[PDB]
Amino acid sequence: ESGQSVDVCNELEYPWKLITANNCIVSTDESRQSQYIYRTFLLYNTVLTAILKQNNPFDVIAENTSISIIVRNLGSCPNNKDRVKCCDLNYGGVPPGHVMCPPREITKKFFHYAKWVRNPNKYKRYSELIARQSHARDVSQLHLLDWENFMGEFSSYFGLHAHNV
DNA sequence: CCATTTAATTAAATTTTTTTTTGTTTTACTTCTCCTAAAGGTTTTAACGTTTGGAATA
Repeated sequence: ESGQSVDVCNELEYPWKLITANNCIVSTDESRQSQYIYRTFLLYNTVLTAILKQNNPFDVIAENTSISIIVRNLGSCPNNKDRVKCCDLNYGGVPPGHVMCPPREITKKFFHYAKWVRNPNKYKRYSELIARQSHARDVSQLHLLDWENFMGEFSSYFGLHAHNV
């Protein structure tokens, strides 16, 4: 009851809603974290594309593309192996090196969440994917910790307040 | 005181006829079955993702 609950998937007018309702799903905190990670890594991909003097392999949503093979291509970042070796990439701006090296399993679960889009109607098959507890509690919570570490260090790297989420 | 007869009538087997019944045949509607179509739900396949061993390394 508390807060603004008027935003419901019954967004028609009294009779027309009485006839049919908007397509909708169940939202829960864990899928919300999945979405946060998703949007933030979309932002990260956009910034890479912007400062890149080469293509951005992390920007292709095709099928045969697999985060596994791309990871195998690029590999763990030197000063932090949990990250990825984006330091060697080619930027039109001066290479910041390690600065652009996100974690590993975070990107894995990001890609698996992304490949959801093929059939959104099977929403639950990936609704929670990134932050799933499939112990695994430690694994996924520390993955969230690593992701938010990347988020904050990026934000500080460009003066962005951590509160802009 | 009355026996005579025949004249009219009936009765009856006989004939012939007409009908009536029986089996025969032909043909048409009549149900009985299927074929056909539609759609739906049930099953079959597939895909991804999960978790787990398999192999090698630090």
